[PDB]
Parts: sequence; C-alpha cells; structure tokens
Amino acid sequence: TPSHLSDRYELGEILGFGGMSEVHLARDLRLHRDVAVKVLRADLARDPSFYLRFRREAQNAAALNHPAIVAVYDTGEAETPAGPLPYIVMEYVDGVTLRDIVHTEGPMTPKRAIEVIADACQALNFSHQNGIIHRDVKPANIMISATNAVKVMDFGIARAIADGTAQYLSPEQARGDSVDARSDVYSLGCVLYEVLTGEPPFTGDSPVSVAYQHVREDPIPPSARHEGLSADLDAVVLKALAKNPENRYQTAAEMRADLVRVH
Ligand SMILES: O=C1c2c(O)ccc(O)c2C(=O)c2c(NCCNCCO)ccc(NCCNCCO)c21
Repeated sequence: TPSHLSDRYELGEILGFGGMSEVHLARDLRLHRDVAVKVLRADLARDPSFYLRFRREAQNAAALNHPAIVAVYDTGEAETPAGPLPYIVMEYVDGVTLRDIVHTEGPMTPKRAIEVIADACQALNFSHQNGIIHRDVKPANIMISATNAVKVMDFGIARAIADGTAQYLSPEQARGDSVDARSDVYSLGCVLYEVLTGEPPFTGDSPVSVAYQHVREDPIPPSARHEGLSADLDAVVLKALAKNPENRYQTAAEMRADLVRVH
C-alpha cells in the first residue's frame, strides 16, 4: 500500500487488522496529530459487499461518540496507482489490548478487572442505546490507553437496526440466529472470565468444538479456575454467561450495576 493517502495522511506502521483490512498508525498532516487509519484491502474494495460493509462501518462508528469507544474523525477514498482505496480515520490509542495484557501479566486483580469491564459496559450500553450491536466483543478489541482509559473498538461487524477465532461467541451466534444487546453481554462475560482467571471459559481443537462448548457446557465457576475470586462475583460472571438470553442480563447497564455492587 502507498505511504501517503489523499495528500493528508502519512501512513506508518501497522497497528493491527480489523478483519481483512490493515490498521495503521499515521500522522494527519493538517492537524499535526497521530491518528489510526483503516484501509480496505484493495482487492476487497472492488467487491461491493465489502465497499458497502466498510462505508457502513465508518458511518456506524462515526455515528456514535463516547470516551470509551474509539472515535472516527474521517473517512475517504484515496485514488492510488493500485486503484481506489476507501479508508477510515480514527482516534489513535496509544496502548495495549486486554488480549496482550492478559497474555503478559496473567490475570488481573479482581478490583482492576471489575472497573475495566464496568467501563466496557457503559461503552457497549451507549452503543446499544444508539441502536448499534457490536457483535464482536473480545479481549483483542478492548484497549487500555497509556492514560489508563478503556477504549472499545472494531465496529467491524457491528450492525445497526438499519437491516475466525472460536471462544467469545454467543450461543445464538453459534447456532446462527438473530443477535442482540444480550449477545454482546455474553461476549463481554467471556471477556470478564478471561481476565479474572487468566483463562477463557471454553477451549478446543478448532472453532467448532468451542462453539459446541458454548451451546452445551456449563462454564467452570471462575473460583474453581483461580483462587481469590469472590462467590458473589462468580454468580455475576455466570449470569452474563447464562445459556438463554432470557436468563442473562438484559442490558449492559444491568450487568454493570451488579459489578459495581460487588466492587
Ligand atoms: O492501537 C490499536 C488501534 C488504534 O490505536 C486505533 C484504532 C484501531 O482500530 C486499533 C486497532 O484496531 C488495534 C488493533 N487491532 C485489533 C484487531 N481486532 C482483533 C481481531 O478481531 C490491535 C492493536 C492495537 N494497538 C496495540 C498495539 N500494541 C501491541 C503491540 O504493538 C490497535
């Protein structure tokens, strides 16, 4: 890919990938600031379905603004020698992902863990509040800023009400049905489990055996996986992870409430 988009954004190294598109650290030359930028593969960008999805991503993202959700500052399409390339300019987050943090620290203190998710809930509730389901909650999509903020990201597959991996899927995603706020709650639960125990709820030889685990197995109570985890907190995690949406928290707000009640 080229080094300068539109004359304005000078792409640097690769921060991560949001499904098949590269996310870059770049510098906005008009505003003297570091910003992160997502660039549709290029091949990808000739397919409508993706062009659309991608345009829609930006608009979905941009159309919500909250300090615990990454901001969008801009989208365009650069006309390069390698053709047209739509992109999205987003608030940069100098930090690490929950993934990374769990992988290097091990689990985090319960105290820490509670607030961190607590925050995630507001973010996600705000999104729901605004008619956006994220559909893709997992450690690799939540960040801790250098200033210790929480930033939820990758509205890559988030759906308005306009109308890969294994272990952070909701059962209804698994069976392949309509998903909603609850599905996000569940995904979030998984993430909570992950952070508290150093371990995800379920693991397998491939996506499919984990998918079944989501649908079939009870989760090991966290306390069992790792001492110094409160009985009160156990039942919290496990509610988010209720197999039936009905038995889950009905919104992020409800979940958060309970979390704040145990911290
Ligand atoms: O920093 C971002 C980032 C950003 O600052 C602004 C917008 C973004 O979309 C990202 C970003 O996506 C990102 C990373 N990608 C996560 C890909 N999702 C996991 C697959 O579903 C993965 C990592 C990542 N930054 C942390 C890099 N530190 C770890 C070693 O470099 C970011």
